[PDB]
Amino acid sequence: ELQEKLIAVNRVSKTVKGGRIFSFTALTVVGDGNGRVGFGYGKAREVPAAIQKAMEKARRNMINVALNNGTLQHPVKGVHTGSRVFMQPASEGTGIIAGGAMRAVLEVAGVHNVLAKAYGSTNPINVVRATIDGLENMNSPAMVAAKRGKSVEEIL
RNA sequence: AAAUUGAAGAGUUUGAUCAUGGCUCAGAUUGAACGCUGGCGGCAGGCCUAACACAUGCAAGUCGAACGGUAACAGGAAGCAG
Ligand SMILES: [Mg+2]
Repeated sequence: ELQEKLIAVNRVSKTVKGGRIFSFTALTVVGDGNGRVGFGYGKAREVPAAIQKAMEKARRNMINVALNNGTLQHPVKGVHTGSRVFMQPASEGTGIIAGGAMRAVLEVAGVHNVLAKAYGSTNPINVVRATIDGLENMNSPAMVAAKRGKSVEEIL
């Protein structure tokens, strides 16, 4: 029912004639726990405002994910520029074995049993982007059946 | 019947950013040592260095059913003296 959680809040600076201008960026992630997950990156002069902006962004532009019984559909890799991510379905009771950002994104998405690792850069925004991309691309057996022109029973 | 149920990151370069890239940390372990402290038990372990030098005691004897035998001991026998 739209569970949301803020991964990282980071202070960034701009320089002007006067001096430095600080502002805050908030990376949040929302999801319905049934497949839908979406991340948002808001910027404002103060943290709460930034978070609100991020939340609105995340709530819009969500994406559907094919989940098989609260777990992944197959082992999937994902990249986004520096962040290359691996995530593998695991037996019921394994829990989310996943990094920071990754854990958040998976949890809001609704995966209950995963084995993840973040290779490459572990920059939260890029890592979240990578995970969402991987989750999105991951197809289900009904999808493969549709593509190949067979029944799901012939493929298994 | 069961005996692979298995994979987490963080700090640190920049006014800020992403990347590269090192350093550091979170875990487990030990024939450990040192500091402070210290009640009991169970089960293990205990010269990693000088294969350096070694006082002293012990760590390989046994068989008389292989053999001459009796140093003893322990006993009887024969000779005896009270
Ligand atoms: Mg030695």
